[PDB]
Parts: sequence; C-alpha cells; structure tokens
Amino acid sequence: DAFVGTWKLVSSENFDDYMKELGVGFATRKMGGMAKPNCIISVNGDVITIKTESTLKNTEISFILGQEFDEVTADDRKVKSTITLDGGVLVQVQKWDGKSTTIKRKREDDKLVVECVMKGVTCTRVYERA
Ligand SMILES: Cc1ccsc1-c1cc(-c2ccccc2)c(-c2nnn[nH]2)c(N(C)C(C)C)n1
Repeated sequence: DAFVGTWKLVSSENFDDYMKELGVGFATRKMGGMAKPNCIISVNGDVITIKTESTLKNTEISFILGQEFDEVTADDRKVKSTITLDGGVLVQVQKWDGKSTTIKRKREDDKLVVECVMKGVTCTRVYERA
C-alpha cells in the first residue's frame, strides 16, 4: 500500500539502548549497530512479506493480519508475533517468556518511520525509498 517498496535505512536513534533492554550481549549489539539494512515489503492476497537484507544478517517474515505466527528474531529469540493495521499504522507485538515488545511502522511524507519500545526505552529508525 503506502508500505510496498524497497526501503533503505537512513537514520537511527537509541537502537543500542533498545537492544540492551532486550538483554542482548555486546557482540550482537555491535553487529546490529553497524548494519545498514534494506527492507523489502510486498503483498499477495491475504499475505504480507517483509524481507530484511544486510551484509552480515538477513531475515524474513510472512503473515496475515490478526493471525499469530512463530518468528525467529535477528538476535535468536523465539517469539509469538501478531501484526494488525490501526489507522494506517502497522502494529506488531512480540511475546516470549512473559515479556513483550512493540514495533510500529508508519508512513509520513517521503519516510517509512519505525518505533520500537521495550519498557522505558523508545528507539526510532527512518527508511527512504532505495
Ligand atoms: C540485532 C537485534 C537485537 C535485538 S532486535 C535486533 C534487530 C536487528 C535488526 C537488523 C536486521 C538486519 C540487519 C541489521 C539489523 C532490525 C532491523 N532494522 N531494520 N530492519 N530490521 C531490528 N528491528 C527491531 C527491526 C524490526 C526494524 N532489530
């Protein structure tokens, strides 16, 4: 929709703190911090696919809105994820071991803006069309 396309990371704030709050160790935080990923979003019928591509790490999720699915995260957490559409915004929650984190994806002007929250820590990443 507003979301379909190939998106390149152009800015990031508080990503190290967000990863620390998730309990991620130094080596994996170093890798994730210096990564400069592209995000490819596509839709076919009921199914949305989000591909992440970077020099040292690739990931992919596919899902139907409102339907819980199993996901392996970049840092190797095994989580249960649910993604819904609320007022134009894609809202994702990941649940594991009694914990949760939220990831919201929104379109604003020329930007894809992503906000990630874990407890008291908020991270913001911005992507533009490749
Ligand atoms: C490393 C790590 C540890 C705990 S979370 C995490 C992580 C890693 C990446 C990543 C993916 C590939 C290349 C480099 C980093 C992204 C990401 N950034 N852009 N696309 N995926 C991400 N975000 C929350 C996502 C949902 C926006 N979280």
